[PDB]
Amino acid sequence: ELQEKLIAVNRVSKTVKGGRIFSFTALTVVGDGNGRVGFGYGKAREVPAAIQKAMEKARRNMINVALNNGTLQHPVKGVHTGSRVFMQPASEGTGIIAGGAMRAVLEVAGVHNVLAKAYGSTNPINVVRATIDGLENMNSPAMVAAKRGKSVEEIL
RNA sequence: AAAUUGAAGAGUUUGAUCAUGGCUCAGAUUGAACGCUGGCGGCAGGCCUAACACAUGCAAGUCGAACGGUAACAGGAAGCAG
Ligand SMILES: [Mg+2]
Repeated sequence: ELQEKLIAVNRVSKTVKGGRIFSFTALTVVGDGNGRVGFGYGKAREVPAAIQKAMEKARRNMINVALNNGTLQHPVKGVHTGSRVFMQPASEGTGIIAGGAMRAVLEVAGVHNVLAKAYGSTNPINVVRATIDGLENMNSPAMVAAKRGKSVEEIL
């Protein structure tokens, strides 16, 4: 029912004639726990405002994910520029074995049993982007059946 | 019947950013040592260095059913003296 959680809040600076201008960026992630997950990156002069902006962004532009019984559909890799991510379905009771950002994104998405690792850069925004991309691309057996022109029973 | 149920990151370069890239940390372990402290038990372990030098005691004897035998001991026998 739209569970949301803020991964990282980071202070960034701009320089002007006067001096430095600080502002805050908030990376949040929302999801319905049934497949839908979406991340948002808001910027404002103060943290709460930034978070609100991020939340609105995340709530819009969500994406559907094919989940098989609260777990992944197959082992999937994902990249986004520096962040290359691996995530593998695991037996019921394994829990989310996943990094920071990754854990958040998976949890809001609704995966209950995963084995993840973040290779490459572990920059939260890029890592979240990578995970969402991987989750999105991951197809289900009904999808493969549709593509190949067979029944799901012939493929298994 | 069961005996692979298995994979987490963080700090640190920049006014800020992403990347590269090192350093550091979170875990487990030990024939450990040192500091402070210290009640009991169970089960293990205990010269990693000088294969350096070694006082002293012990760590390989046994068989008389292989053999001459009796140093003893322990006993009887024969000779005896009270
Ligand atoms: Mg030695």
